[PDB]
Amino acid sequence: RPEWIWLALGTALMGLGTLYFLVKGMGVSDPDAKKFYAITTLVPAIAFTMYLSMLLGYGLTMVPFGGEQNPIYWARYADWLFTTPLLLLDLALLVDADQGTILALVGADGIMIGTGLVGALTKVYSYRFVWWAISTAAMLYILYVLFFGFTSKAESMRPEVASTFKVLRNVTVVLWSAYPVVWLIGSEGAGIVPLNIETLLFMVLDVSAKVGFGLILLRSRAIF
Ligand SMILES: CCCCCCCC(=O)Nc1c(I)c(C(=O)O)c(I)c(C(=O)O)c1I
Ligand SMILES: CCCCCCCC(=O)Nc1c(I)c(C(=O)O)c(I)c(C(=O)O)c1I
Ligand SMILES: *C/C=C(C)/C=C/C=C(C)/C=C/C1=C(C)CCCC1(C)C
Ligand SMILES: CCCCCCCCCCCCCCCC
Ligand SMILES: CCCCCCCCCCCC
Ligand SMILES: CCCCCCCCCCCC
Ligand SMILES: CCCCCCCCCCCC
Ligand SMILES: CCCCCCCCCCCC
Ligand SMILES: CCCCCCCCCC
Ligand SMILES: CCCCCCCCCC
Ligand SMILES: CCCCCCCCCC
Ligand SMILES: CCCCCCCCC
Ligand SMILES: CCCCCCCCC
Ligand SMILES: CCCCCCC
Ligand SMILES: CCCCCCC
Repeated sequence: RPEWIWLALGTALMGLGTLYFLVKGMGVSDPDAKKFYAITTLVPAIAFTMYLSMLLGYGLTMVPFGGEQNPIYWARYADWLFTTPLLLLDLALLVDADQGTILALVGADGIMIGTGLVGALTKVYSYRFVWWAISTAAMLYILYVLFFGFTSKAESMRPEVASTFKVLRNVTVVLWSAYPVVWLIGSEGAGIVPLNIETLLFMVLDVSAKVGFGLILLRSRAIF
């Protein structure tokens, strides 16, 4: 498993991210700031667990398609199922989205992760991409709401909140956009990019989307 090295680096980075966020979060009195610490510390914690699992050889299965037996890390989806809605929740609390909007985003997010997982396990090569397409559409719905809906909500907040939302929004659009592409070209889809490089890419994306995101949010005045 040549990809072990990037599973190890991702473990170490998620672990350090979590530790740092926990230490800083434990020293914070502001009640608002605390909620953001709690949600955000959980994100790399969950990622650390799943990265550790995969490093130790769990959450990997073989799926036949295209006449080969292909290795699929399904533990990624167990991670993303819980971490992606928590990141959305961070953004929704920053802009005070309402409840129905939160429910719509969390549900689209569930569809995105669940259909992606189904696509990753599908044995008929062609139908894999049907699932991929549905998952991507759910994703684009989320991105639309974040870009159009949340930006409008953020503009009723003080500028320092609006500014922080924008940076986090822009990070999110750019980082989340790349995931369906990686999947399409990697070992789950077209099989062009081998598993090791793909594991590197998902590791860079995961650390950036979780620890990078967290560092921006948790160091800003916006959460106090
Ligand atoms: C791989 C992730 C790359 C995406 C970069 C996101 C940070 C950002 O929004 N930068 C930025 C900032 I900070 C700022 C800023 O300084 O507030 C602004 I204004 C803008 C803009 O709209 O031009 C931008 I773009
Ligand atoms: C990808 C990880 C690297 C990001 C490190 C900078 C994070 C940051 O919040 N910077 C920052 C600055 I510089 C500044 C600044 O201009 O000093 C401010 I004000 C805020 C804020 O409170 O909104 C923030 I958040
Ligand atoms: C920490 C992880 C983050 C922010 C992960 C985000 C992951 C996605 C946006 C994944 C999206 C996918 C698609 C849109 C289609 C193909 C399947 C996925 C699950 C890779
Ligand atoms: C008539 C208003 C609805 C228009 C629907 C747009 C559908 C396609 C959007 C998919 C892409 C959203 C990208 C988000 C920008 C970051
Ligand atoms: C109180 C705010 C700081 C973070 C709270 C902990 C949230 C759960 C993460 C525990 C990981 C070990
Ligand atoms: C008013 C809120 C409606 C929620 C819409 C969920 C959209 C699901 C994504 C479509 C993927 C096929
Ligand atoms: C294929 C992706 C569908 C995106 C459709 C956007 C729905 C409008 C919601 C309004 C929120 C700003
Ligand atoms: C079989 C090993 C050689 C192929 C290397 C493919 C790397 C493509 C990376 C594209 C990055 C997005
Ligand atoms: C063969 C070398 C094994 C080392 C494993 C270390 C991974 C943990 C992250 C620091
Ligand atoms: C600070 C890190 C807390 C997470 C430890 C949980 C380990 C679960 C093993 C799968
Ligand atoms: C496909 C790799 C995407 C590259 C962006 C990584 C930069 C992270 C800084 C927050
Ligand atoms: C001890 C700080 C850990 C943060 C990891 C940095 C990742 C930057 C993208
Ligand atoms: C969410 C609706 C599922 C439609 C899937 C069609 C299956 C084709 C293989
Ligand atoms: C070890 C470097 C981390 C800086 C945070 C304050 C100790
Ligand atoms: C990835 C860009 C970080 C900018 C932080 C400024 C608040």
